[PDB]
Amino acid sequence: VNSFSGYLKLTDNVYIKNADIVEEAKKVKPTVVVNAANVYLKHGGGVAGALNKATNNAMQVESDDYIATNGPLKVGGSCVLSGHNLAKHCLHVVGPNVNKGEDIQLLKSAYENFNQHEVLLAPLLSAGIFGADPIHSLRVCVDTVRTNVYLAVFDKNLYDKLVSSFL
Ligand SMILES: Fc1ccc2c(c1)[nH]c1ncnc(N[C@@H]3CCOC3)c12
Ligand SMILES: [Cl-]
Repeated sequence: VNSFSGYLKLTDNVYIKNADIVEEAKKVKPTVVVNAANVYLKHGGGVAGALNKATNNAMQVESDDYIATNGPLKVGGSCVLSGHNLAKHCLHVVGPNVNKGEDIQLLKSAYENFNQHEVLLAPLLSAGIFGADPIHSLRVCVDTVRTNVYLAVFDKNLYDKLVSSFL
């Protein structure tokens, strides 16, 4: 039993809700919140901009030190950093950005990072400003993630479309 409330169950391990991931993280304080990161951990907009803003820029400060030490992530890769006031940990995961020409096949690799954590609160990778089809992202999530994932979808119209079209 966990504290996630109001989710629709899609499969044995995948759950979905129309919610603002920032507000969901602040309420649940999950062990892991997933950020829709880029390789530079520059949290300017989309989910990343919103999560970072909610940490009063502490996420960005920590991220800049991480990059200065380690260099950029790989597309499809991830790193674990602090969750600040939102979660115990933040798993920064880089899905391919279609608006940069990146291979959509890398979306499966990106979701594989979730399997290193038993339970996660997450957005749909590569959705929103990353330019991929969210219906496809949900399909890859369900077919790749085996651990327990709670998906927060900000847009109500999109949430209803994802549920109604789910096979
Ligand atoms: F300021 C922002 C900007 C983007 C998001 C945000 C707050 N909170 C989010 N929570 C979950 N998923 C998100 N990204 C996808 C976009 C379409 O539906 C889901 C966002
Ligand atoms: Cl977005």
